[PDB]
Amino acid sequence: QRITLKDYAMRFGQTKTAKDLGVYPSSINQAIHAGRKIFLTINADGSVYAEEVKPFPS
Amino acid sequence: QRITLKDYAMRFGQTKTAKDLGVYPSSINQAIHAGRKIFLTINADGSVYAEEVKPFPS
Repeated sequence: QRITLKDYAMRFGQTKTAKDLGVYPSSINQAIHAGRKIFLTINADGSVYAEEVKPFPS
Repeated sequence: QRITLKDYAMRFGQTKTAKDLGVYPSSINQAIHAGRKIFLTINADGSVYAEEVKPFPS
């Protein structure tokens, strides 16, 4: 099902995570450290859909 | 049995790996990137024994 950003990066590595999410490695690293609740869905076509769940208001 | 340095760091994290090996995180990171063949034995008392296998001469 959905995979946490942290678990994904551990499994697939920082480079692949960054490229799959369209961001720089620093963005991945910072979001993991921040403890943001980010969940990744691996799509059949190899694309990866990342979303964040956070309290409102920010 | 023995665990690779890379797998250990993935499992236990960079901080714990560094402190268990008595080095700075940068030393762990550099050795993983270098692809050095480093193997860790988890001892019963919680100490961790790391050794490197490398061609001779260096």
